Amino acid sequence: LSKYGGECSKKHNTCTYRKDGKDHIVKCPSADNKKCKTDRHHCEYDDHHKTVDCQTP
Ligand SMILES: [Cl-]
Ligand SMILES: [Cl-]
Ligand SMILES: [Cl-]
Repeated sequence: LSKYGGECSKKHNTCTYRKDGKDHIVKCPSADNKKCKTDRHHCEYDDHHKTVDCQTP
């Protein structure tokens, strides 16, 4: 896919996702409906849209 999944940190508002055999930590958005609101929630980096979302559906 273009989507690379991981889990978010509520304290840090980060997403740690897996891509190319490595883990990568990116800030989540600060937007209300994309930030990490629930610790360890699934999150995704989408390298098609060039976006992060820490409230994936
Ligand atoms: Cl790694
Ligand atoms: Cl390496
Ligand atoms: Cl949430």
